[PDB]
Amino acid sequence: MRLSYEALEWRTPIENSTEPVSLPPPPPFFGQERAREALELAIRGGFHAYLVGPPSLGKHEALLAYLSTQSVETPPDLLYVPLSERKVAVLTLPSGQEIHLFQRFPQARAYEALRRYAETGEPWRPNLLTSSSSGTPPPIVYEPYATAPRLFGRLDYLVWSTNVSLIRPGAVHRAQGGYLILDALSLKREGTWEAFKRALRNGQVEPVTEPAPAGLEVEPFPIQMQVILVGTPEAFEGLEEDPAFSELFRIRAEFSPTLPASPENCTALGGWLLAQGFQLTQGGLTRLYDEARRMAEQRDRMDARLVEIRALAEEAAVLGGGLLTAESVEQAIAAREHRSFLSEEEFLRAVQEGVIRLRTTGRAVGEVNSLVVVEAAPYWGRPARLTARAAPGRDHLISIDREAGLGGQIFHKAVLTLAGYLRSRYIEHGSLPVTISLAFEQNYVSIEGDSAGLAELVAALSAIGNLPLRQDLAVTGAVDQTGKVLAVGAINAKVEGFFRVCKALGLSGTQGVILPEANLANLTLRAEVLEAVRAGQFHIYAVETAEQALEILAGARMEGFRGLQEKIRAGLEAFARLEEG
Amino acid sequence: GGWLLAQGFQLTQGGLTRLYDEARRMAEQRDRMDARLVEIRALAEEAAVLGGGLLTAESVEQAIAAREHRSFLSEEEFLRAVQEGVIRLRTTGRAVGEVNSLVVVEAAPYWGRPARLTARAAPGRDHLISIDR
Amino acid sequence: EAGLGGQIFHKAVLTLAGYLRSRYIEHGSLPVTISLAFEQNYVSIEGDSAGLAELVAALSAIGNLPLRQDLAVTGAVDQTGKVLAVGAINAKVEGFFRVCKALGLSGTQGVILPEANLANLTLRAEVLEAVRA
Amino acid sequence: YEPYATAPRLFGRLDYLVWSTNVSLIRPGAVHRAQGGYLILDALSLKREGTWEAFKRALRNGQVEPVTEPAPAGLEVEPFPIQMQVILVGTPEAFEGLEEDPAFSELFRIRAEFSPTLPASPENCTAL
Ligand SMILES: *[B]([O])([O])[C]([C][C]([C])[C])[N]C(=O)[C]([C][C]([C])[C])[N]C(=O)[C]([C][C]([C])[C])[N]C(=O)O[C]C1=[C][C]=[C][C]=[C]1
Ligand SMILES: *[B]([O])([O])[C]([C][C]([C])[C])[N]C(=O)[C]([C][C]([C])[C])[N]C(=O)[C]([C][C]([C])[C])[N]C(=O)O[C]C1=[C][C]=[C][C]=[C]1
Repeated sequence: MRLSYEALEWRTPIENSTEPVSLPPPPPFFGQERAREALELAIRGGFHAYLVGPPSLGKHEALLAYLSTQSVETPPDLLYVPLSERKVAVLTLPSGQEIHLFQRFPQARAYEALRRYAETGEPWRPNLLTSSSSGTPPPIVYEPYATAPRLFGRLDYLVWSTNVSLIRPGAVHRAQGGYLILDALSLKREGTWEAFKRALRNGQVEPVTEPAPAGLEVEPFPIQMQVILVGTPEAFEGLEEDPAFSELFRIRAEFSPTLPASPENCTALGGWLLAQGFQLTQGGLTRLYDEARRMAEQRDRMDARLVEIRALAEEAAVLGGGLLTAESVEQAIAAREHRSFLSEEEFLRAVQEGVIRLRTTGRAVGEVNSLVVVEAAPYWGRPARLTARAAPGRDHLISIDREAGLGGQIFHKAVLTLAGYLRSRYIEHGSLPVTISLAFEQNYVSIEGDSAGLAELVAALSAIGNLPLRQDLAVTGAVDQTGKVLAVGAINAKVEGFFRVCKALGLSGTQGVILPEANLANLTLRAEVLEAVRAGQFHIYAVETAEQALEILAGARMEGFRGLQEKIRAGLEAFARLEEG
Repeated sequence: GGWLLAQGFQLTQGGLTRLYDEARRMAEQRDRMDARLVEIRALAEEAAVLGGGLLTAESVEQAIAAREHRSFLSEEEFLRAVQEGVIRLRTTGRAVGEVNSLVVVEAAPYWGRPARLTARAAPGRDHLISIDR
Repeated sequence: EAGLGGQIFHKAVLTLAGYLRSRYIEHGSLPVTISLAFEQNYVSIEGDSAGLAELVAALSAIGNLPLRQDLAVTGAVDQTGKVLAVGAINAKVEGFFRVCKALGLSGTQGVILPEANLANLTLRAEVLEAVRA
Repeated sequence: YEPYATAPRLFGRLDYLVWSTNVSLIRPGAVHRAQGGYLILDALSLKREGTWEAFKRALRNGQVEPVTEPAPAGLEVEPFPIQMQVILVGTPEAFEGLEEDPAFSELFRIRAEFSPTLPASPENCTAL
């Protein structure tokens, strides 16, 4: 099918573009149902939990604002008192009562043991770590740098003695009765994971010393706190492998990477941006909300990384003189593309130069513009010339790039899948009477993935049938063994990448891309491409099957003979007779 | 039951039975029951919260479904993709040389999924090709 | 085969075989084994810029066709036998010119190269003069 | 412009006057010298000197800690809000080590890339 400009347009209509936006701030966790509820369970329950999600989602700021709304019992007076002249204990009192100093501190049993100094002339002070007014909002402590001294506190040395009073508190102490938030990465990096389990599992909390001369034994004590860990899916694996982890950290609070694209979340993003201090106009909200849809390559979802959105917004603001407008956002996007365009501008020059040989008009046998992406941020796409050559052979399909060690495993798997199709689909001669060689003509680099399977197979079929294919249409799609075409990824980059090549060489009017029907909802194409489609200057075909892609390329149908199919048969028969006479 | 009570739980007969059955379930054994007292306790502490301090059949069934919810993101993404046609699967009809096999994905908690499997045959010299291998 | 060629070198060799096999089909499969060597090389060689020299050499061995040894060759080839741009062109050309000048110029010496690399020719004066002469 | 990115050179240092210390024994670091203005560093150097994480903590969290020796009593010194624009300089390759760190792109949003070559024009001959 042909996809009309109307089918392609996915942007949000804008009305009153300059109007200021006025909106109240969404609560912490909007569009994050699962993570909110996990976190709620963990709070009502006293459980430790972990916050997991990809980078730049704003997991931290949401957690902190969410904890600021919590309320609980004002935190006890918290302290170290001596038991010996070499020993110290952690104690809790009911609050504020330690401005004091039987006696009326009966909770402090042992400190006996300040008991008989002048039965000798045998010639100290109880220390406070924390105290406080209210359990609203609770202690929330966020130590992003998880070193031992920062977690467990420290012992300093006053010349060379020490006593309770020289003991400095650590995050763990500051968080008693409340929250300690840590980064998964940091505990890993700082090799503090085991020592921190011992603090949770066994009450073990040891202030750091220097490599002498006399230390202080300090007893375990019961730990009062809820700890939340934050990091990525990947940040966690190192941890999970430790059966202790799941035991200690029962509640997973997972963020989704994407949100439904709904009015409520557009509206929510609007208030969220306003609370952040932006001066936002309706046009500036719509473009940003659409870029979020675009960032997720999902017409119906919107990318959930609030921090990425904010960062782009801060760029648009500068370009709009402090005002966040539809134009300033469209310009801050185009400037980011400009800032990273050097490699592409070199490619286009080379192509224009004939240094990279590409065709974008005309026809040729056994050649096709496939589409690749180059694997560094921001993942530009480009056409890559693909050739297929056929000769009398013993059912051999040669992937040249694989054989030379450039193809990856998935690339290899696609090549095998297509050979499964060819061998099985054409059987009159018994085994296939041809050797077919496939190359990505100017490639010097590893290529990996299955998204060139459709280009490979039409190229094969063209070489077998001697069938000239349109070079003004590029191809992307995976295939299965039955020759159905399967969805692939990075589609916007692929299409926009052939459009740049065509525009650099000068548009014919007939250029386009063929792609899987399966990827219709991923098309969130940039304006210039959409306009060109609206103008009849560029075209998008979507298919379900390899043979559909072939009929568009060879400008003919598989049957209604004079079809393509009888010519493919006639090619195979000829290759069969050459293989035995 | 007595072990849970000594631990301080307020346990009802329905809350014992569901937990004892989850233990059977955890061991994938109708006739055996998983012996990890600590796992059982940890689940029970979740059910208790959901039952307001009381450990009931419902609170256990709900504390189980919530654990599945807390780890369902990857599955909810898979189902969306399948519904979308992004993963091509068939669940009605017939076809030659195709079958829904079943796999599990190897991270806790080990969700299972169907995975489309195709077999193609041609005139050949006794060759069976495992493409994934 | 002896482990001196790199991956891109190998890829060029395969590309040219793709061309040969496909371009000459009367006999079915190609009725020849063709061996190619870089006669005094002891070291890794890598890149596709010898594909054009390799293929004319193949064609000469097949046809028994004597080739001019006063012209050197550089260029890559694709499967259709088109010649493709390569790199370090000034060094290549000026390098055959030194060899020829050291052995004493015939008057007829030169280099064949891809048309695609015309804009890369920024040849040193002595080479330009010799062309002028 | 601190081309040698060691901790003491970035964050400054604490010296010890016999064995005590106090505010007045605290020496400034590049980061302090650059407040309100520009700090230029080499990508390679932060890599080489293993100072990348400590420098993120200075930007991300205000964390700026003057170096001590392996005792006996230190000084706690609070974070403070950082006033500066930092520019990093290096090669395409010098950056990859860094980019792999999702923190990098977050902290260092604006890529300023030089082209390797210029058009050959009269204006650039004249400019040269
Ligand atoms: B498809 O699955 O999307 C597709 C199939 C290919 C075209 C046969 N694969 C890709 O586009 C992959 C993308 C993925 C690995 C990020 N691209 C590559 O493997 C590319 C291919 C070349 C032709 C650009 N290889 C690559 O990125 O690796 C080497 C390299 C990376 C960055 C810069 C320079 C070289
Ligand atoms: B059967 O023996 O149970 C079965 C046979 C398979 C389907 C042919 N094997 C599995 O289900 C194994 C389970 C075991 C290794 C834990 N699963 C896998 O090997 C899976 C298979 C895919 C299709 C899900 N591979 C896998 O888990 O590895 C990669 C990976 C793991 C986790 C997340 C993402 C990728």
